[PDB]
Amino acid sequence: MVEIIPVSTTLELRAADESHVPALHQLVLKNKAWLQQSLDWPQYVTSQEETRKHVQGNILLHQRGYAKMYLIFCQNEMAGVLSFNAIEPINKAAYIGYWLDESFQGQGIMSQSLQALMTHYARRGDIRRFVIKCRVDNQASNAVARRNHFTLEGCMKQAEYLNGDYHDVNMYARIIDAD
Amino acid sequence: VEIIPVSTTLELRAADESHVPALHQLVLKNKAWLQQSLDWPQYVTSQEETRKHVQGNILLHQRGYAKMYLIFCQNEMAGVLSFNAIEPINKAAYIGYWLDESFQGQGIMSQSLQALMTHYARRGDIRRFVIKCRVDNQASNAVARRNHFTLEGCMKQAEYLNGDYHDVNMYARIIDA
Ligand SMILES: CC(C)(COP(=O)(O)OP(=O)(O)OC[C@H]1O[C@@H](n2cnc3c(N)ncnc32)[C@H](O)[C@@H]1OP(=O)(O)O)[C@@H](O)C(=O)NCCC(=O)NCCS
Ligand SMILES: CC(C)(COP(=O)(O)OP(=O)(O)OC[C@H]1O[C@@H](n2cnc3c(N)ncnc32)[C@H](O)[C@@H]1OP(=O)(O)O)[C@@H](O)C(=O)NCCC(=O)NCCS
Repeated sequence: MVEIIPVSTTLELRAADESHVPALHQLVLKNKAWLQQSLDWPQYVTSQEETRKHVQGNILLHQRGYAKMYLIFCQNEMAGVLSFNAIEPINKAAYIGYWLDESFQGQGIMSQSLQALMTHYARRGDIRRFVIKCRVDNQASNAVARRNHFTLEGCMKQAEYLNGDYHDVNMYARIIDAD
Repeated sequence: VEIIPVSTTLELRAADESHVPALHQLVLKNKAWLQQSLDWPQYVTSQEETRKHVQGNILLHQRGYAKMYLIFCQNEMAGVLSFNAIEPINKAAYIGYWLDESFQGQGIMSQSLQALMTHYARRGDIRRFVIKCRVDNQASNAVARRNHFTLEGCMKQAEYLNGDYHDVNMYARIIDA
């Protein structure tokens, strides 16, 4: 049941579906070592079948409006993932998560995809409050937030376990009302 | 059966199927009151629907993904203290609570909260306790300050309630045993 959110001449967001699993799994394996530097989970990655269960879970949430999982394709090549880890329908708030294949960084691809996604959901009107939580020492992530006009709202002490230590987490938000 | 002691007159009991009739009654009795601060009370309907929700929370509770405890005062069900959600890897949980309106003003929530947090910190599986609460919910913000939570931030228009969006304070306390 295909769903695309245009981003640019070379970029688009496609709702995750079963056919994306093999390529997404490979993409995770390919970037596993570098992602483990910023994220805890790449570690537990094992088989394509387990990755499938996870996507399958997100697809149900995506369909019920309780989360979203989009894959970023650059020139028809899978380049990364942009998601709402959770949506709070009544508060019209959503928490954002993302990562890019390492050789796709530095081209404003995440910023553009993010800008397109947020715009899409604010115009639909079902999400107006967008949140990014990211480790205080995640430089690239904090830069995405700033560049995309999120307001720092606070800092959560030792909120995130990563590589043997609990790290502080900046909390950013941006409110968009398509009046 | 799980009980966390609090005082000679107070204890916390993990919610179970047997509590459903009385919990459903307490919720009906306090609906109007709770709607002043909470959005969920007005979707309340039948005892069956309540049993549905408790069965699901009991599974989360057993799996360690949330906890639902009932506060008993001299053997009378007086409110709920729960971890709305736990992030096992981060050893962090989000706190939710409410008291029947007539049990306010006796430190019942503070005492229960204190025992609960100390219990989990001794277990070692939760070290970070979080309280999200509306900037204008005086009673809740008092619970967080009274119990030594530190204000970490203020979330703009994070909660929709009674026709308005409200800024929400985020408090946290880290306890290592
Ligand atoms: C976080 C992450 C997605 C950011 O990647 P990114 O490529 O830096 O992000 P953007 O797409 O916004 O690109 C910004 C960069 O591209 C440049 N750029 C080029 N064209 C651009 C455009 N059209 N618009 C905006 N920036 C543009 C900017 O100058 C900037 O360059 P610089 O960082 O070299 O100064 C990436 O580092 C990654 O996947 N990290 C690992 C996983 C992780 O940390 N995820 C987040 C956990 S909270
Ligand atoms: C939030 C709520 C649980 C707070 O109730 P509470 O009774 O005020 O909480 P506490 O247990 O901390 O009791 C503190 C009060 O009892 C008093 N008290 C008496 N003995 C006490 C004791 N031994 N220890 C601590 N406080 C004591 C305090 O002085 C204080 O009185 P005050 O309100 O006049 O200042 C209650 O108002 C409620 O259920 N609200 C509606 C639902 C809601 O807001 N939930 C939270 C959503 S974030």
